[PDB]
Formats: sequence, C-alpha cells, structure tokens
Amino acid sequence: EGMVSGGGTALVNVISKVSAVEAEGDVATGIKIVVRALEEPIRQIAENAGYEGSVIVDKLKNVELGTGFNAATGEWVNMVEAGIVDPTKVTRSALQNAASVSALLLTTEAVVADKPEP
Amino acid sequence: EGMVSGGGTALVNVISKVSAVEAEGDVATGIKIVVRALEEPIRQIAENAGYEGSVIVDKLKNVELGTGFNAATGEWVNMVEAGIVDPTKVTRSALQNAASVSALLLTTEAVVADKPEP
Amino acid sequence: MAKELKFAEDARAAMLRGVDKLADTVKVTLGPKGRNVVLEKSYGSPLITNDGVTIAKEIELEDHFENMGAKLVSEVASKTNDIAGDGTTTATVLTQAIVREGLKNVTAGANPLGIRRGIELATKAAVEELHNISTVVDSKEAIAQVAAVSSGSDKVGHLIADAMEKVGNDGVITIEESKGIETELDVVEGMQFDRGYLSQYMVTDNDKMEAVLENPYILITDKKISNIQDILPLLEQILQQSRPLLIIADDVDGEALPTLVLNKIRGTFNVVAVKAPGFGDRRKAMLEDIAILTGGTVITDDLGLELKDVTIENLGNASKVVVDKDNTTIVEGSGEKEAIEARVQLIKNQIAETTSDFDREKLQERLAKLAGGVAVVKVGAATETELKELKLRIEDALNATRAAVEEGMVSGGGTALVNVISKVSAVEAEGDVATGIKIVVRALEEPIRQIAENAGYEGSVIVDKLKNVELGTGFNAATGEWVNMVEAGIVDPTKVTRSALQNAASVSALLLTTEAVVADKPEP
Repeated sequence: EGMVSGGGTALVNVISKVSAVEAEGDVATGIKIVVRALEEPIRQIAENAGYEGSVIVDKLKNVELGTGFNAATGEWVNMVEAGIVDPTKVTRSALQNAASVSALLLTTEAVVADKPEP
Repeated sequence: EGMVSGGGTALVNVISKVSAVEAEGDVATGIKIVVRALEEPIRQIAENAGYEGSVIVDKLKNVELGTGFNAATGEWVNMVEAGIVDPTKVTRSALQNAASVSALLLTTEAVVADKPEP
Repeated sequence: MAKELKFAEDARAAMLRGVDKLADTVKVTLGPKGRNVVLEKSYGSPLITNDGVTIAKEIELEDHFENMGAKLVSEVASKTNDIAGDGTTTATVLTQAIVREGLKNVTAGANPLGIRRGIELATKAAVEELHNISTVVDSKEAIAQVAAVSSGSDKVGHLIADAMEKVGNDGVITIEESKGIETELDVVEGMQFDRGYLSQYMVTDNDKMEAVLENPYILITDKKISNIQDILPLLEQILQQSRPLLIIADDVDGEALPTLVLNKIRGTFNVVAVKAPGFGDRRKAMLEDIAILTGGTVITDDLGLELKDVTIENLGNASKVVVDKDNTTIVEGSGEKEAIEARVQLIKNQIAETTSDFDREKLQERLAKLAGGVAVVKVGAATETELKELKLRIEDALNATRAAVEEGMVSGGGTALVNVISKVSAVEAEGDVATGIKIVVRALEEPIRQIAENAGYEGSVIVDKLKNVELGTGFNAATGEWVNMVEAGIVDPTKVTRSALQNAASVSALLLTTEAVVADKPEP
C-alpha cells in the first residue's frame, strides 16, 4: 500500500475531503457522524499522554499537512522526519472494518440471546 | 476604577503575571491552584454557548492583548471595539471575595451543625 | 422550604412528562368532531365538556415538576384564549410536539441555542407567510357575513355591521339585555378608556370578570387617594343615596383601598376605583372630558377643590358603567350635550392647530373617543334562557368579527398551517438552525392530523392528500369530504392562528433552553 503519517494524523488529514462530500438528510447526518468520529484516535492518544485532546485536534486541523503531534514529547514536528509513521493498509483496514460493523450494528432491531439460568 | 476587557478576558490576561510569582511547596501549590482556577469564567461562558472551553482558553492564551472571544458571535474580535467591556471594580471585588472565602473554607477543620429533628 | 434541585435531561424529562399529560388531556377536544372529557367537581353532578380552556384550567398534577409543566402551558394558553375560544388548544398541541421532538434531538447533541434560533426563524417565516396569504376582511358585506358566522344567528350580522359603521372600527360597542322581546341597536354618548379595576374583589360579574354599575356616582379627580378619611363625608352621602360609586383618581392605595375593598365585600358600598387615564398635562385633558360627559367636576388642586369638600353635585353621573380588568366603559353620561360638543370643537381646533404628529394623534384619539359614542345592543327575547343564549352568542360573534376586521380571514381547520409549510421549508439554514427548521416543519402538521384522528380518519393520509391539493381546498372533518373551506364556511381568524403559533414557539424555545429546575420537595 505505502506509508502515511502515524499517530492518527492521517485520519484527521482526510477530514476535509469527507466533509466535502455532498448529501442531505440522514445521509448528511451519517457524513457528519463520521466526521466527528474520525477525531477519536488522536484525541484519545493526546488524553492518554495528559494533553487536552480538543486543543490537539484544533491545532492539528490548522497546521500544514505532514506535521502532526508527537505524543512522546508533546512537540509538533514532522512525523515523517520524526519516524512516527504507520502503514496505509493498517489504517484503511481498521476504518473499513469499523465502519462496516458499525453499520451492521446500527441496523439491529431485535436481539435473541440465551436467558441466564437461575 | 476604570474599564477592562469583558467576558472574563481580563482574568486570563493576568494569568502570566500570577504564574511569574515565585514560591515553593504548598505556596507554589496554591499559586498553581489559582492559575488553574482563573480560567473558569471564560471556559464556562464558552461551554454555555456550545463552544469547547479548552480550545477557547488555549487560543486566548496565545492571541494579542485586547482581543478576546465574543460568545455572542463566536468570533475573535477586539472586546474594546466590540463593546464587550466590564468594570475593573466588579472583577477585582469578585476575585477578592472568592479568594478570601475560599481561604476561610479550606482551613475549616470541624463543622458544628444542628441535628435534623426526627 | 427544602428544594429538589435537579439538572440535565431528567429535569427536562419531568417537564416533558407534565406537558404530555396536559396535552393528552386537552387535545382530545380539538376539532369539530372532538370527544368529551369528564371533570370532577366538589359538589353536584360532574361537568362533562369538550371546552379546552376549562379543562386546562382544572388540571393540577401531584408531581411538582409535572405541575410546573402544566402551569407553564396553561399560562401560555392564557395569552391566547382572550380572542375567540379555540386558540387556547392549538397552542398546547404545537407546544407538546415541538418540545418532544426538540428534546429528542437535544439528547443526541444538537446545541440547544441553534435549535432555538431555528425555531424563531421558522416561526417568523410562518407568520410572514400567514400575513401574506389571507382573505382581507374590510368590506361592509364581508364584515356583516363574519358577524353572521360562528353562532352569529342572522340578525347579529346586520346589527354588528350597523353598530360598527356608526362607531367605526375601534368604536365601543356594548351589549345589554332589553326588557322587550326584540334586540335593538342604540348609539349614545359614552366613554371607554384603558383603565381596569384596581382589584378583583369589587368585580360585580365573576363569570365575566367585569365590574358592572347601574346609575353610579362618578368621582373624578387627579389627586392620589391614600387616606379613607379624605372621602368619608362623600362616602356617607352616597350611602345615604344608596347608589354605586365610581372613583377616577391618580391612584388609590394605602389604607383607603383595603377599606373600600372590605366595604365592597361586606356589601356596604358598591364602589369601584380605577386609575386616571393619561399622564402629566394629558391626564387632565380627558379628565375634563369625562367631567363634561358625566356632568361631574374634576377634583384638582388647580381648582382649589379638596376631597373632603366633594359633594354629591360635583360627582359625575351615568346610566351604566362597565369595568373590566384593563378598561373602564361609561354608558350614557349625564353631562350636557352642548358642553360635550364644545369640548369636541375645542379638540378639533387643537388638532387643526397642533403641529406635533404625536400630540395630533393623542388629540385625535380623544376626539374619536368623545365623538364616536358607544354602540348599545339591547338584546330582547321571550325567555331569560333565550336572552342569555343570545347574549353569549352575540359576545363571541362580536369578538370574532373584530378579530377578522383587524387581521383578516384564512382557511379553518388547520388548513392554513399546512398551507405555509412550503414557505418555511424554503428557509435556508445550516446545522442546528436547519434542525430547528425541520422541527417546526414536522410539528406544523399536528393540528390537522389530530383533528383527522379524532374523527377516525387516518391522519397521515389526510396530511399527504392536503399537501397535494389546490390552495383554499382542505379537509372537512365533519363530513370527510374535500371541499372549499371558504365556500363551506370552515374559516378561522388569522389572528387566532398566528397568536397560537407565536406563543407556542416562544414558550417551546424557553423550555428547550432550560438547564436547571428548582422545585419544592414533596412533604412526607
């Protein structure tokens, strides 16, 4: 596949293109929901390091492409230069699986499960 | 007294000077306490308007003095020019009263109260 | 006493539960095919009715927060039941729908301020559209027709038309019970001014809330009456005369007001005190006008007259005085016609001489009030039951006629509400503003759907068919046939619908933004 920015930076880097997709009604809502959810990995990583996730997300949305947040040091550097790189296949496979299974679960309406034995 | 920036912008504008105060031990701990707490008004105002408080605080800490956040519009303008101004006396009196009463309460060790009548 | 501080959605959950209870109790009476509801009474047989406002008034919930919701929605309906008798229900239904859907949307994020903004924008657009499409009722024949609908028998149409023409659009029209069997229209010299009673204890007609005085004495003064001692000789004189007393002063307060209230409650004195209309130099103008009409004298320090020196002669006299919560009406003042004519000519000269449009407007108001007179409708019928029924029929007919005269006439049965859906959907917005726009668009279908369901027809089918028929053709719930409402007479005042929509939207916006609810804890 190739190499892309690690640490979830690539996920935020594609937010603009997703928001650019045109839809209406529930389709537009489904677009917005994915737009919101795509920020979860980077925000969670920032919170785990003690940094405020919202601040990191907002700053990342306004920096040049290829520059992200180094959770190890808390400094905004070039991930490619700093070696914080993740395979494209891993990210795209995770996104595809999560989206597909979330779509399957959201359409569930009746659950048949074994009653716990008293 | 005079006129200062409204919407709690003045409170954040004095954070740097408070952090510049030198102390050690519990004195330094209390200094950090006040530094952290001084952001509460602006953050709460931003949250009431639906904006993320942490983002607003972080951005305000890095903008020029005299420019704050207009909660009514969500735009970063000049408070003096936009008329978002608050009296100096109000802010300083509120801060003094809050600090004094918090100091009195934190030193409380035993509470004598009337037992509810059954 | 102990509070029950509660925040977040659970407070709003209780609010919604209360509003839903009240709406489920009220909305079942909506529409011509509305069903009947049974209300409990302390004594006598229980009352069964389909009148929405009474049922809403009688509702009181044990749960404190649900009681808050009920009282809120009731106070909303209060602002609307004043005109006609149906606007007190549609508002409740719209409020319920908007609150429910808005709460559901807010539960999933959707910053409430954006929802409120969208609701306000949609409501403004809907009001604009309603004022756009309407059958303007200004012709005399149309006015007579509207006076001849609702109950309106048939004669009330012509009677109201002639009285309206004689007194004008804003002229005072009064309804009286003639001792004969025929209903007659009379125009006499009278005064109505926007000054209600100072207290409800001296209300003579509890059902109508109005204070009614027959051949009363009228006290006219610009002074403030805070001491009962200032009027004791005059009170004794009037008690000797055993006649009602009307008091027109700058303000009656202090100890004199409770004393007069107690005397009225005990029946010792049939006295009514109201504030003096106008302020400053203006107040003395129509104070003198009232004195001229009633033959009384204004008790002012300029003339050297004291309250204790007031005699029976200086008091104004009239045949009948009606005092409501906000206005006081005088019928057949005892003052000389020539003096009233001279005052009218003086005011006309002032109007022709004044240069200030504000002062000219005030003088024109005084001139029109003095010269237009009062239309008197002496209702006559064979039996007291017939007389009362005719009186009630004329009352709402006059109210609806005035309401149509000011705003106009639109399609009834909620058809007008659906007819404006397209314009509201045409409003451009994004985010939570667009969400609120969709909220209002969905909620606007509630009245017609509810009316269709009450008659047993499927609401969704009615809504879908109505959205695709020509404007002016709606659904007749009485017959189930799609006819021209204007031709079929199913017409509702524009003011009623627009007021209900405005009140419902405003109160729903206020409730959706609520974050913390403070209520008294139930006592164990």
